[PDB]
Amino acid sequence: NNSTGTAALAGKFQWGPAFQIKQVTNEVDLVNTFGQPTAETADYFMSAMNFLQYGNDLRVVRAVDRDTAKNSSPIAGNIEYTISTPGSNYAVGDKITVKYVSDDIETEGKITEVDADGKIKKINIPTAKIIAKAKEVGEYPTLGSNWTAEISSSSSGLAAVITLGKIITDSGILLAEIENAEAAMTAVDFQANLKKYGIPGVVALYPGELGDKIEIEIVSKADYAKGASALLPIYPGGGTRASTAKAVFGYGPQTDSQYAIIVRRNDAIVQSVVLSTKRGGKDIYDSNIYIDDFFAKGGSEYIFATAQNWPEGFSGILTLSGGLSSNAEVTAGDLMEAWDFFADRESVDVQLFIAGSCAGESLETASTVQKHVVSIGDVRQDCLVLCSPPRETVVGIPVTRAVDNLVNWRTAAGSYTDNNFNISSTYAAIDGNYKYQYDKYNDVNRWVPLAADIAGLCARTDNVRGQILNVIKLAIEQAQRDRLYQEAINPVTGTGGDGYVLYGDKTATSVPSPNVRRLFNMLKTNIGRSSKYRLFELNNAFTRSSFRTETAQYLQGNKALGGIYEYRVVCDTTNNTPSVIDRNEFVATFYIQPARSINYITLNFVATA
Repeated sequence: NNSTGTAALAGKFQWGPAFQIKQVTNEVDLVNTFGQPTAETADYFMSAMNFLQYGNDLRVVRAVDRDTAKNSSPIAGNIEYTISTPGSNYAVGDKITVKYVSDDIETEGKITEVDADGKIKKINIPTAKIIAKAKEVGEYPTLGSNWTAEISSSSSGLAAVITLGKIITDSGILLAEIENAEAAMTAVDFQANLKKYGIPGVVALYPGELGDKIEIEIVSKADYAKGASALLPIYPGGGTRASTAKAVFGYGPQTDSQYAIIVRRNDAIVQSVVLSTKRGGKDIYDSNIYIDDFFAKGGSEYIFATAQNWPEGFSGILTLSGGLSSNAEVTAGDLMEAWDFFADRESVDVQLFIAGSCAGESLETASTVQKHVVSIGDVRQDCLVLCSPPRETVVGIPVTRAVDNLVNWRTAAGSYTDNNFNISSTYAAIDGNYKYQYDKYNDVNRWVPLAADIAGLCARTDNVRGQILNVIKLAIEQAQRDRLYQEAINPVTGTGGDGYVLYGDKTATSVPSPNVRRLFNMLKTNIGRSSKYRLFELNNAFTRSSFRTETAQYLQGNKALGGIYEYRVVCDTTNNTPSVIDRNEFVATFYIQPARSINYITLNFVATA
């Protein structure tokens, strides 16, 4: 696609998917998905955004702390409680009252499940009023001490003891990959509370406080006819609110195990569907509308649910809260776990690597992450890991100190002996100051890693250096320049106004000094893909031809278009075995010369056992 400028980016975002290679094409399409730049997200949003300016496709992976990220959920408003002593002879809508020091706060609680003897099995206390009072007096969500719960005075029956804990702030669920999808939705601990507080397993799809804005409305085939009158209750807050189901749906809930779901964010009816808790069941189109499956297959952009422990005939308003994406503390490693999603050509065809995106992070991590990212392109050698310097080193100080710093860092030397970037890959392109952009979102001028940009600037020019788009200032703008070149660092210089790329790129190594790389990288990548063909047929002398003819046609095309010159089909093609009667499997070895360079480079790719 000009050689398939597929970028690759991993970093912290305001919105999941977490640890998923979700692809992104638009700006307004990444905002939709990982959206606004927080002061902890900025350099990654930008990283993407100001790349999609030269960008076709970008593959991203959100780094979440797996230990403390949270998807908003319906659990996360309720209130700890343990039926210390089941009464006897109680019944079901016997009301419960929560007092603050012999003073009534909430009086709409109510026993909700007894057995044959009236033994209290389950209750439901609304927390709207109490968390209020509690916030109001420093006892949030601690609670416990002066907080007490008594029964109606009285229900038919006696003997009971309900004991109040704290306001649950742990949503109790985190969705990352889909291999684990509903397996987290079906964890004893999670599924436990879905029973305890008598609600369905419906959670926000992506870790993040942004999920708190979602509000599911559920109506069953039961309260659907009364769809207008039916006064849906609101969990866990409390109070009720006239249903809307029949006033939004034509095709109503069919079987008794089908439910109307209406998802809202900001009063907006973001999604409207009807699903069933019984496997097999379909709509009038034989579309499997069994909950677990529906969502199991990109069914919904917003939420995720599970038929498990879904209360029968449940109808009500679910209030998602406790949602919590924490970039707060995403450890450096938590980033490397993410990046790893790209470290195998078997799996993801990604041409470029946006890495400087960590420029801002803890100096340490600034270095050690990138350093590692290089060690992914290295071991795979189908890419370009392009990388940029740490803000510390380049933005604040004047150029005098500036360069000293950069060179120390590229070796060890002075201050950055420890957090050095002292590596040397022909795939390593480092990145040479740091850009000063404007942030249309927060509406502020901001420093961002320049690497993110040049990478898109590659998806462009040739296959995968011409002024950059939205810069408004660069950290720096002859001896040093020559020094930076040779160092194989990409500089930006400003002359007479307007800054331009000094040199074409790469942190090159043992190869001739020579754009030339992209030609070769592209050819090698394309040649290997043709390997699928090998499985198709057997290997013979003829197979030498055919494969040879196919690749040759590709190579010749490159020459005709221009890009490769002096390509001799005769002795620039493949024969794995030595020229002899004997032969072996074919490896594609080619000697190709980029148009502007009087040198032929030998590349060998092998398809063999």
